[PDB]
Amino acid sequence: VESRISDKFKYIIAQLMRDTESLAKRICKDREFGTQKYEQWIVTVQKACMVFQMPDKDEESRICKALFLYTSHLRKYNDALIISEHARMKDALDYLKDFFSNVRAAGFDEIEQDLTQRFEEKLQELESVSRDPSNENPKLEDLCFILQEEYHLNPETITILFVKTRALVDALKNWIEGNPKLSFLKPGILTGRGKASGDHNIL
Amino acid sequence: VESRISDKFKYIIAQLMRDTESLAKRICKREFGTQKYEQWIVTVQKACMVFQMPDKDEESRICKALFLYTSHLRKYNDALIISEHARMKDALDYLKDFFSNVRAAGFDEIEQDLTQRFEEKLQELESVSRDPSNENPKLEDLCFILQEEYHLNPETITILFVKTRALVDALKNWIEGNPKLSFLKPGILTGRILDAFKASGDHNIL
RNA sequence: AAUAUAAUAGUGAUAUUAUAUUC
RNA sequence: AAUAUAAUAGUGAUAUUAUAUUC
Ligand SMILES: *O[C@H]1[C@@H](O)[C@H](n2cnc3c(=O)[nH]c(N)nc32)O[C@@H]1COP(=O)(O)OP(=O)(O)OP(=O)(O)O
Ligand SMILES: *O[C@H]1[C@@H](O)[C@H](n2cnc3c(=O)[nH]c(N)nc32)O[C@@H]1COP(=O)(O)OP(=O)(O)OP(=O)(O)O
Ligand SMILES: [Mg+2]
Repeated sequence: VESRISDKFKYIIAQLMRDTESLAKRICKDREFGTQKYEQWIVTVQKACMVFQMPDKDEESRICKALFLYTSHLRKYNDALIISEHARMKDALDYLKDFFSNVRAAGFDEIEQDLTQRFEEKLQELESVSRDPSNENPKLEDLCFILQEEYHLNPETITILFVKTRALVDALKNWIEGNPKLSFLKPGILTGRGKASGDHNIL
Repeated sequence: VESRISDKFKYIIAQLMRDTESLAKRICKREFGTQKYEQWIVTVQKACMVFQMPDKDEESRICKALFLYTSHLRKYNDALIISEHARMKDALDYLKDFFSNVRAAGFDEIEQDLTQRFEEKLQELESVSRDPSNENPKLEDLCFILQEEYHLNPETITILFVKTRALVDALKNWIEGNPKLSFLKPGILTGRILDAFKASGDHNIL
């Protein structure tokens, strides 16, 4: 199949990656978005920020915490880009929302509050952009076609759906029951433990 | 002995107290450095725990807020009492200890601002603390008694009873930090030592 | 803590991440 | 968790804080 033709989501979130790496661009004294290359880069950067040293140790702690947080948010945004490449944009948005929910649960950090604030500024525009039926990815459409045809021919069909990541497991889990056309499907989840006659039609 | 002269420290701390009180009085509708104020601020703190709103998260933030404000108010009060029974440096060290422990636990939006408001009066407070004219007459008289009694008898085992642990640490630091009391080697006895407190031991006063 | 697989970077020993398993 | 003492409001049972102790 074909990749989705236009990213509004990535267009605006590349601005949050840019603004976050601009914030990082304030404190630093010193590649494509949505790829594994950027993940490797941001991980190596995160490991590079830990070894930076100053005579004042507390200031050092402040800016190191800052850099760690910035690179972390960057990583999560990247993850969102990928997730929405392989799934709905609602799933990526909800990934980020889960992320910031956890962050809010952690405690109030000046940096975290800032970043979450700048994210919340773009939230309306974002949810505006994934509620539209126009933006549904070609891959999920084709998958929907396959499932529809196969279950039309054989309603008793048992399916098993393999995906690379657990995030995508949750993503398609929600995508199936969030899809009116797929209503004949009774999804189920199979993953690992770590950090026909029944009614589950698809696993 | 008479109570202290004029307290600039108490004036500053009082202003901070009524400012914090203004922060707390924004939401809801007897002097400073007294036990009465302590009972009052306790009952008030308990009254803020009954505060209820249809919105539970905003309620959470508000009750947390009032808890923080009442807490800092309490600590201010205690600091005033300590300054009354001891050096001003002891009170400022008490407050510094408190705010340090507050910093270590992580900063809420509000605690950061309270710490910020304390920080600006910190320089003036210390400026008052380093002022010799402001010294406590109680400690004057105590120092006098110790001086006389140890002058007449160079070997004297003293035991000094005080009300609170804060005064124990305060008077320990006061004895260790007084040039006139240099003949003293203080020691501490509190609740949850004695063999070194003898006449042949390392401790003259306990 | 160890192990396997996959993608990515590197000529490669490797490295990062993802996934799974074991002790 | 219980017990004692002190200060404090209440006429008082009590209550708050402080101090100390015990299981
Ligand atoms: O260095 C490791 C290791 O010493 C110890 N550890 C944790 N789980 C195991 C295990 O299954 N087998 C062995 N031999 N050793 C183990 O913990 C250290 C690291 O702690 P982690 O934070 O990685 O462990 P945690 O439980 O938080 O994560 P995970 O085990 O689920 O992946
Ligand atoms: O309700 C109390 C009680 O059940 C239990 N507890 C704590 N200390 C004791 C004790 O010495 N003897 C008995 N019988 N029971 C005890 O803990 C509950 C309350 O916990 P706390 O936070 O008050 O106890 P903590 O250790 O944190 O403080 P402290 O009393 O030792 O100073
Ligand atoms: Mg005292």
